Amino acid sequence: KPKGMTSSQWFKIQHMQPSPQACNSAMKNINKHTKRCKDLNTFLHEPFSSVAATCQTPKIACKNGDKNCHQSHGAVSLTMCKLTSGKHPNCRYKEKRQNKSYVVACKPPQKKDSQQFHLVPVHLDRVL
Ligand SMILES: Nc1ncnc2c1ncn2[C@@H]1O[C@H](COP(=O)(O)O)[C@@H](O)[C@H]1O
Repeated sequence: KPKGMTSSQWFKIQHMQPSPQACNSAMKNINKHTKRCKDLNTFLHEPFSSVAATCQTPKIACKNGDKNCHQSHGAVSLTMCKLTSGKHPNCRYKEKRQNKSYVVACKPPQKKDSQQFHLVPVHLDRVL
């Protein structure tokens, strides 16, 4: 993740998009912090409080075996942004808008986090 960023702010910047936006504009806020074009990225069309609430679901196993994953109560509007062409930072994307559930790994916020929910998302483990 970018150096100096809190885990949940990187999560916010990569997966929080309540107001849907075109992939090719939105992906620039991600790739300005990366060295190569991100190949696949999912934007969740929900505010941060409702993903924070997902962290209050029962603990489930993440893909990597951790036990801090949480599934959403239901499906939400979301956009997948798959890379198709370009050399970084001129990344070009094709979009796919679906309605699906998701799974997030959560932990307590850090001291610098502006929204102190008792558990915040820090990675998107799945799109079911
Ligand atoms: N099950 C999945 N299906 C599709 N994309 C996924 C899945 N799990 C993770 N990703 C992608 O991996 C990234 C996870 O971000 P992070 O949790 O910050 O490492 C997201 O940008 C998603 O696009």
